[PDB]
Amino acid sequence: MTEYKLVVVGACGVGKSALTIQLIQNHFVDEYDPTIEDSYRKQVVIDGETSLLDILDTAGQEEYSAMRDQYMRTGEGFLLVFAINNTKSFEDIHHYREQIKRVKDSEDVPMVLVGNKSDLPSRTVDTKQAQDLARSYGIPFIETSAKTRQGVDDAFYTLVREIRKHKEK
Ligand SMILES: *CCC(=O)N1CCN(c2nc(OC[C@@H]3CCCN3C)nc3c2CCN(c2cccc4ccccc24)C3)C[C@@H]1CC#N
Ligand SMILES: Nc1nc2c(ncn2[C@@H]2O[C@H](COP(=O)(O)OP(=O)(O)O)[C@@H](O)[C@H]2O)c(=O)[nH]1
Ligand SMILES: [Mg+2]
Repeated sequence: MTEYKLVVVGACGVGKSALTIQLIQNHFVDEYDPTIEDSYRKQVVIDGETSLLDILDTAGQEEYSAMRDQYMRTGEGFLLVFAINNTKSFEDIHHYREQIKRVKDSEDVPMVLVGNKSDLPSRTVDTKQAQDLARSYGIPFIETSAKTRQGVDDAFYTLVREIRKHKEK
């Protein structure tokens, strides 16, 4: 069976855990201990291909032990998550991109930019700014709400298709 290692990164609070549990469990968690880092496997069919998605929901502390690099480097593709109501989390996207490039030691890693909390009225990051940045990184941009499940399947499945494109090259 085909397996894909997906890693979800982005500032504390953006909804990495909420997105992952929506994908895994089909519902929304209002609280998920912000320190709990774990990976969840889910069998899915995407464009007719059965696969195991192994999803690393990143949390814990900001630290850069060799052990940390070693597990993050197992990621085949990464969701770069910010929250549309949080300007700082959008600023942080550069950091997560660079860290991916560092540990994968490559400039061609499957990534999807994810603009989460789409359900909220308090928007501070324009869709245009997000599309401009994804455009400049050469990667897709998906708007999501972990609360309503908008764009959740799309974010993950698009990342899979990005990994596929990469494996074709
Ligand atoms: C709310 C808790 C949570 O979701 N966290 C805690 C922080 N942590 C993390 N933060 C971080 O940067 C924090 C901000 C952004 C720029 C300025 N700082 C203050 N950077 C990282 C992490 C987790 C460890 N990773 C990391 C380490 C080694 C290799 C990596 C490769 C690719 C991506 C990340 C790597 C850097 C984790 C989590 C936030 C998330 N994601
Ligand atoms: N309204 C709304 N709230 C969200 C969404 N995603 C996450 N949250 C809330 O934001 C908080 C942080 O989410 P969490 O998944 O813990 O963030 P993480 O730190 O990136 O794992 C929690 O109270 C969630 O319920 C979303 O799409 N919409
Ligand atoms: Mg979390």
